[PDB]
Amino acid sequence: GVGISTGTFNNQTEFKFLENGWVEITANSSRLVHLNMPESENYKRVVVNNMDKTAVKGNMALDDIHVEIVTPWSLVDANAWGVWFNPGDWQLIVNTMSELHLVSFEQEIFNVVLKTVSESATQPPTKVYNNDLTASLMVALDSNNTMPFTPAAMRSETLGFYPWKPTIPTPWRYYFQWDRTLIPSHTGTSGTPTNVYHGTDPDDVQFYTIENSVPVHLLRTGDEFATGTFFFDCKPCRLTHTWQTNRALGLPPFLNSLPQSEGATNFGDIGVQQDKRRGVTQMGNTDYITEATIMRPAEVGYSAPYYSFEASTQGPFKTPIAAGRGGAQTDENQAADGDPRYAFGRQHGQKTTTTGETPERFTYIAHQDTGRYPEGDWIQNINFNLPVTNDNVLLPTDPIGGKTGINYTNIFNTYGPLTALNNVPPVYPNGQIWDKEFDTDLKPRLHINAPFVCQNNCPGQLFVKVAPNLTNQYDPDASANMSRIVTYSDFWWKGKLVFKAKLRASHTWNPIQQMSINVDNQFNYVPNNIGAMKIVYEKSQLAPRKLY
Amino acid sequence: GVGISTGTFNNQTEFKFLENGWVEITANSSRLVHLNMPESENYKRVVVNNMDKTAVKGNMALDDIHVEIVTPWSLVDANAWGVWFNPGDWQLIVNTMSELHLVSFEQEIFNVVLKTVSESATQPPTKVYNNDLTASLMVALDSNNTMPFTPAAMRSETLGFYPWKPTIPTPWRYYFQWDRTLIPSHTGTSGTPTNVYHGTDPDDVQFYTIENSVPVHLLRTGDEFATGTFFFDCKPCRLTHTWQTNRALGLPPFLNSLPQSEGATNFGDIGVQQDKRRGVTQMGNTDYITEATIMRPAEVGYSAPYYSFEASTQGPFKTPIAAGRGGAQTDENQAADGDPRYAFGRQHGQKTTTTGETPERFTYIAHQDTGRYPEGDWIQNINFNLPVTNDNVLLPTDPIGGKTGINYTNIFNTYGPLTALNNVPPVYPNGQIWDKEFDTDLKPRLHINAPFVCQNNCPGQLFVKVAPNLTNQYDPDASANMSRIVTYSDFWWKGKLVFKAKLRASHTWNPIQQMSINVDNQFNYVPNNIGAMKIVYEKSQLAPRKLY
Amino acid sequence: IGGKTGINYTNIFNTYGPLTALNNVPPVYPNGQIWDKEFDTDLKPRLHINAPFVCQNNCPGQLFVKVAPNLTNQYDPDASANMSRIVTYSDFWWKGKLVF
Amino acid sequence: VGYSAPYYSFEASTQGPFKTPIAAGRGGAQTDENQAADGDPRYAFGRQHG
Amino acid sequence: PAAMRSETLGFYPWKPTIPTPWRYYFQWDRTLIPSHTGTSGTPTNVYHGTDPDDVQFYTIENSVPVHLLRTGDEFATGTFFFDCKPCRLTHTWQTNRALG
Amino acid sequence: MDKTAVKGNMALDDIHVEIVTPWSLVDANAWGVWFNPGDWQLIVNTMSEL
Amino acid sequence: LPPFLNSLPQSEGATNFGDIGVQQDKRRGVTQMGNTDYITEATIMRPAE
Ligand SMILES: [Ca+2]
Ligand SMILES: [Ca+2]
Ligand SMILES: [Ca+2]
Ligand SMILES: [Ca+2]
Ligand SMILES: [Ca+2]
Repeated sequence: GVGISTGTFNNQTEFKFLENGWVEITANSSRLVHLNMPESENYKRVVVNNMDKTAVKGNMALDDIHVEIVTPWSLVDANAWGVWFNPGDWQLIVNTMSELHLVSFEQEIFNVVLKTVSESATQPPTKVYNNDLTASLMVALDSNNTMPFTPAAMRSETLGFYPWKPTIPTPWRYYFQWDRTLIPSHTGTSGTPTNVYHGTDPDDVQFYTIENSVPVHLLRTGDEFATGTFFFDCKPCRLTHTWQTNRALGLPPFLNSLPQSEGATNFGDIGVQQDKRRGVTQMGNTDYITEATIMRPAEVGYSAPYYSFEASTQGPFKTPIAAGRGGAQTDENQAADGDPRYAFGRQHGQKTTTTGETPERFTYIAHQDTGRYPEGDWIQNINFNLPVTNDNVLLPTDPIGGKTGINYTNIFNTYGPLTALNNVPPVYPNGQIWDKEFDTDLKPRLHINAPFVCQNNCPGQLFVKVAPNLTNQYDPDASANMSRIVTYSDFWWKGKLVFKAKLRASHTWNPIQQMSINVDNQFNYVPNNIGAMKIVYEKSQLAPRKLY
Repeated sequence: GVGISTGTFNNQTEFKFLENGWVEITANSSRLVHLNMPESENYKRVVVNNMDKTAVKGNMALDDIHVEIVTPWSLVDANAWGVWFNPGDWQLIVNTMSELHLVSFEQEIFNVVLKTVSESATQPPTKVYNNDLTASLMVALDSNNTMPFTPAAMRSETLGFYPWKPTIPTPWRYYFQWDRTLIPSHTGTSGTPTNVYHGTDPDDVQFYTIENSVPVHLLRTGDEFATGTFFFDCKPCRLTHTWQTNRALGLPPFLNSLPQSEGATNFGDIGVQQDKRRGVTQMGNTDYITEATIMRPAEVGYSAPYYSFEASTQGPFKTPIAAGRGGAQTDENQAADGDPRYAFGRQHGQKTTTTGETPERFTYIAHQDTGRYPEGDWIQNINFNLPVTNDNVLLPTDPIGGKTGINYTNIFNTYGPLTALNNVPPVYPNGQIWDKEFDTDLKPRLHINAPFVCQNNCPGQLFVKVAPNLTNQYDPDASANMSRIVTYSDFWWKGKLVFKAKLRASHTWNPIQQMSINVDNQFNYVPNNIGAMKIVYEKSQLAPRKLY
Repeated sequence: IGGKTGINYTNIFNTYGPLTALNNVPPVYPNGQIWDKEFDTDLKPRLHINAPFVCQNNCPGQLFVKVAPNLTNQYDPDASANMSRIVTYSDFWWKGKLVF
Repeated sequence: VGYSAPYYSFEASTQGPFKTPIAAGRGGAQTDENQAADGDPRYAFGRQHG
Repeated sequence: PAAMRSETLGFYPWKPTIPTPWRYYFQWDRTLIPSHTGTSGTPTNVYHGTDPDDVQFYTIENSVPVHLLRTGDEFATGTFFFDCKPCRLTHTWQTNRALG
Repeated sequence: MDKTAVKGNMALDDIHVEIVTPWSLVDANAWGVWFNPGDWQLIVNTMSEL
Repeated sequence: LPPFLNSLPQSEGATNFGDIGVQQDKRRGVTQMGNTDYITEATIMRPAE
């Protein structure tokens, strides 16, 4: 079966308009994947330890020590928006749809090829490449998710984003249990804190092998491998944002006095003394009904401690947060808090011809308003008694623990039974699409890395590896290290991801926000005179939705 | 039937998604119409003559003399985009659809009311208003289009554009035949040109009466009038523009030399001597194949004489043109040529609280590129022979007729059997929707005022009038002028216009142009502190389409 | 005209009108094109100057060909370089059938 | 039968000048070749096409 | 269409041929004011760039399904049936002067 | 522009922009690809329309 | 997915560690600290907590 193709290249997105404003989006994606034989045909338990860094007082957050099992397999990950949609498809979906549903997923591997490299080491000297017609490509599909879930989008290692650029898979590796202790300190700390890696707890040791837990297929040139169709189990993802705050929920106060002339300084007037008003409040001990005092249904968003690192049995880790935000976009300098930052390279959006090893990055700033402005928070004594007196207020300016740069807001947490919150928004093109749910008895209410989380069923990971091409001399009983003919493989990948979307409706008199090409961004969507390209990030929930 | 309503108020737009990316758009529009009794219950033949103006040499274009028949009826016109869609509906249609089809139209008149005004002329003195329960509102629907077609959008006189603002109909009047002669002149002209109104040609006289040619209904409070549904006869209207010029049609030249470094001055190079190239040309006498010389299929757009006034039996009139345009938008100062200019008032888009009698206006600048840049035109002798010599070129700089401000381009016309052209684009909210076809044997290939032209069938005009409320003293045999109780009427109007649209597809890698609200235009879509409003114009064909 | 010694009114002249009778373009052997695609404008040309046949609605689709990338053992998607690939070329036979 | 159009007329739009197209050319007693010009197509080709 | 630049398949059944590199036009604004030999100063000759509202970047991968053919493979287009008027192979010689 | 910079050379304008793709086109839309001189003579001499 | 080690040990040994081999502020991945370029094992983004 050498001279016969086993598949088709398809990278088209189809919209199929059903009934009742629901369309079916079929995203096809094909790619040529390049794969070299493993640097080692063995599994390894490698420890990483950068104590030299953290040894410097004040650097706890630069902790990198961990342990991982390095396997001789590669992972073919296509779980990122950029792998399926191009800028033009995203604009259509994001501008005209109101919500998204993830439906199916299926892959395929065809037109496999295995070449060999011979050192034509003559003068120059040289190199020769030849087909190894009887060689094999090993393929394993972990349908039962026996293996550790390792989504590549987290480290910018998924398949590439351009239909016409060959891509590659990533070396697979997973974490191995270890104990580590790191006591925090600051520049003025004395003596040496405590920074040790304790080793492994035998009761938490799990060494996984693909050979032992997954059936492997050997594909020769004439072979093809096709995953069946996987049908997802999820909630819909919204493509519209909310802008309401507790301050904009409900019936506003009745203005007994309205302006009578156009004018920036012509305001309306409630026209009633603040302690002589009517309405409901939750401050049982005052007569002041204010817009900051009046009672609202519940609470949109919450407060959490910031740049808080917690520690458990294997080192410090940052305390997660859902969303960030602020008022008049002090943007960028605005950033920080809980706005995701993505760093990527030449294959996932960075300008293709860019030299150097510095990645490209961006901080995604969502349209939703469900965050907090710490500088505006404050706490005061129940007696109320305005104007508040210094000993009766704790402002986000007063120090804590004596530290000049720490407030109570840094320690603060206002999550409770009244917290209303939104799931995470899609991030094009670098964001991950779906995630696997934690196998704990009590699960997170949402995942900070993907808008879709398969509870029960999640697609299995696909592993690939070039089978060993040994030379006439091979001795299993020797330390050496098997020597094998330099072999590599190229195969085509093809996936199909199906969504179900709901067409949007116009509910207000005014137009709304839409994604569009303009004089300014115009050149982020076309190649240059050298064929250089780049894929700029874009927002998903542009279009307000009322919350209450 | 006095205390019982005869209709419902509905001003909602519905999109009903059928099969195969085709949606059905139902636009409902309701309004409260106010109507006074006619200033005269008689038809009048009035002549307008402003010779004082045109008597001033050089003012021919300010000619206003005409003759019209002034009728005692009013017209209820709803043929303008603003009567059916609000900014939010337009953005949805314009951003997500690719073409429009006009399907039905139907109207209705309900909840009629007729009041009377009594001069409570006591001290202040005063006024009293009372219901005249037995009074009638006369309604006539000209289904067979017997009457002259007089679309109100041409003079900004259609129903209003805000669902919550009472509107009014316009006094109906039509043109009457007359002969007029006006000889052109300029500031330095001597003697007096010739500016006379000759009167009427008896063989062209047509005096129309609604009473004699249309059946009239008399509606009392308890009555309602409902037009059946009219189904249009038309072609589809496109919501995408073309950008290609003759210069961008076909296979571009093969570049034998491509850039090798990113850089504004790094150009490609055909790399072949101009008179040593291959391809086809229509200049049978040269060997130069240039991008301006190479042969193209036909010709996109044409040239016509500009600010050309022609004259026939009733005075001068401007020579019409389809579209205008230019390169790097020298915009506005760009304008002129054939870009429509709309002047309107408080009821159709002008800021509602604006004082004074000066209207609001705009020049619609289309996205399509099918116009000409006269400054770049030139004509040269067949011998060719470059560089062209002065006596062998006529530049749009060389004078004509000796006039320092006139070129050949002003006289120029290049319309022919190879002219490719586009129909006119929709103009929101002031543009007219449909038009009636000329009853000539050879019709225009398009109308410059509306994207839809019903050839065979066009909806009939609806006329309204308050029936005469006479006093105890009425004498038909006397010159006087009938005296009648001051009566007026208020009734609700309700229309339903149905379209059929085709959802758009994304055909390119790059995103495209979309209408959107931004920091700059944000306040054109919301009322102010006094309730002032305005309706800003918007473009319809934003989204390129390839022509060839 | 315009004072120019080498320009007439005929150079500016246009007599196209409602009475113009005209013929379509003639076939040119062997260099002439056979058919052409119609312009997607609302008002089309009465004829095309480059081909005697113009498919209004339906026109054959274009056929594109390309030699798929034959990479060497060294390929790095994340690098500026420019992929290096084994020098490959192709020869295939084409066969068409046009019926009149 | 036939019509008159401006000759060696170049018009301009948003992307540069282009020659005004014409349907057919011609003349009486074939002053042929020197006759040419007007609207008679000229074809330039190579070794593979003639 | 390649015939416009003399780039179609060859004309001899017994001579190997080749296809032409595909390329298409992209939108751009350019201004060139005409002049003649005696013109003074410098006319105006500038390339303004691209209008974002007319930008269309086409990729075959994204809009057309691609087939991969190995030696043992073949590709066959179905039959396309044209939509056109007939083409005449006879000329007219009459002028207004020879009508009637 | 070096060319058109020379007053009187407007018609030698070549400036344009094009997207260069990595694909090739197989075009057979020309009379010579289908008929040889002998076939053309037969069609042209004995037929009246095509 | 743990970080990709650009440098692996070559001898058995308690002090023979692997090495990410990339400057901390020149790495790729996702973080929730919108205002820094440091992608660390204590900084990198995890699904939840
Ligand atoms: Ca233990
Ligand atoms: Ca906001
Ligand atoms: Ca007469
Ligand atoms: Ca343009
Ligand atoms: Ca523009």
